[PDB]
Amino acid sequence: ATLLQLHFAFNGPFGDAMAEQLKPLAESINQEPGFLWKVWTESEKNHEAGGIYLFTDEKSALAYLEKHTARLKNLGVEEVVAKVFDVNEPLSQINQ
Amino acid sequence: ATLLQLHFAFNGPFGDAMAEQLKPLAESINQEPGFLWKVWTESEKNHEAGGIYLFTDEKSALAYLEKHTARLKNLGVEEVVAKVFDVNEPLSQINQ
Repeated sequence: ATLLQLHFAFNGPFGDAMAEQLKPLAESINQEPGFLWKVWTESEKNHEAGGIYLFTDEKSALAYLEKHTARLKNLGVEEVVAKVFDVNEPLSQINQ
Repeated sequence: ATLLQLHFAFNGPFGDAMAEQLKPLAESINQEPGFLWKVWTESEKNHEAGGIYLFTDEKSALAYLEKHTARLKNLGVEEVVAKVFDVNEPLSQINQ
């Protein structure tokens, strides 16, 4: 599997306000091909947000990354910090 | 719930070789205070490795980060790129 980790400068909303505002966005991610799950990350303290995504394959993950990076611009995000990694299943299974 | 995202330059082992080698390490992590789960990440083509961790609280996450970043020096890992984030539960539940 492929893990996508992303974060970026963000000035809010955070917490329950973020959940309410970005609910539609979250639901749309579920319709993405190859998508398995996502953990939403946020740090009001450091003014940043992002997410950890698990995709079935790298191609699916890269396609989403490019698209989401474009979309993020509509929220005022000019730079996205992201890394694409392979997941080590054996080790991950032990720690889950 | 606090999420820890870490990665760093790495020269190996990778894949099953990594799974066999670090298996003992994965078992000890399960014993760490406040530990919930970890996803092992790796990229042989980019010569990098790391992990995504979930801890019950920030102090537990920060305690482990301090301990782990120090231990990694033994594997030759001089520097580590780390980020500590809060998790948005509502949105994360939608995407799982």
